[PDB]
Amino acid sequence: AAQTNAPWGLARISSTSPGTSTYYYDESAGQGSCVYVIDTGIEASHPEFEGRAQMVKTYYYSSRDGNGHGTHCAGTVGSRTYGVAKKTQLFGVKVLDDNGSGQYSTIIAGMDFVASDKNNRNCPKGVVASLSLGGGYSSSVNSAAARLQSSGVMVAVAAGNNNADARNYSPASEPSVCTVGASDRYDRRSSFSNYGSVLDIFGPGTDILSTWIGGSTRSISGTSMATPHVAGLAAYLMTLGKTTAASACRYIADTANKGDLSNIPFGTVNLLAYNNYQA
Repeated sequence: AAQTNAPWGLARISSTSPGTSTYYYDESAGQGSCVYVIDTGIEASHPEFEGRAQMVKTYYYSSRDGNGHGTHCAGTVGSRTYGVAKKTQLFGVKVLDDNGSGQYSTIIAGMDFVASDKNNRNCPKGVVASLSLGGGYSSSVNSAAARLQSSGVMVAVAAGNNNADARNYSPASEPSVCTVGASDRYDRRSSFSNYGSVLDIFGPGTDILSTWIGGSTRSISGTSMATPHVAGLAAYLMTLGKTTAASACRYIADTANKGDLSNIPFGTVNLLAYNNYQA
C-alpha cells in the first residue's frame, strides 16, 4: 500500500533514502496487534483513530487527554493518516496528568497494569507498549519496564531530550527494553536527542505531524515522537509474523538502515528504523 503526501517520518521508515513523501507498507497494517500508549491519555473520539482507540486506565479524575502529548504519540502509532500501524488497536493508560507530569510510583503502577491488562484484551498478533516519558535514573522504574518486557510486551521507551548520555535517565537506561533516539528529516541526530550505549535505535523525532486534542493536528518534536514510530513498527512487524515481542527490538536493529545518520557520537548505534517493505 502507498500513502501519498505522508508525514516525512512515515515516508522515512519505509525508505532507503531521506527526502521522499510517500509511505509504503503491507496492507495488514498491524491488524490483530495492540499498542498501549502510556502517557497523558488519548482523545479516542478523534476521527483519525476510527474507533480503534480506547482509554483503559487512568490514575486521575479523568481519562481524557487534557494535554495533547498522548494523543499525538498515539496518532504516530496508529492513526489513519499519521500512524505507522494503521489497523492496530490502541489502549490508553493515563499515568501523566494534564500538565504532562507523573509520579514515578504512578508510572510503575501503569506498567504493571499493562502487564496484567493484556490478558483482558484480544491481541493475537502481539502486544507493544510505547512510553514517551522519563526522568532521572531510578532502579525501580527500570525494573518495572523490565518486568513489562519480560511479561511478553514489546516495550519501546524514549531516550530523552537532554542531548546527553541516556545512562542517567529512566526508563531509557533499562537494558532489556527498546530505547529510542530521535532523528530529523535530513538524517541528522535530532539536536535534543540523548545518545549513548543504551540506545537501540533511532526514529523520526523532529517536526512530526500527528493528531492533537480538540480533533486537531500539530507538529512537535522529541524522542517522545520517535518512540511511537518504533512501537508502531514493532506492531506492524509482529502482525506480519516477522518478529515477536521478545526480539522485536533486536530485529528492528538488525533490519535498520545502517550508518546513514549524522552527528551520532562514537559508541552510539547508527541505526534508523526501517520496515523493509518491498511493494
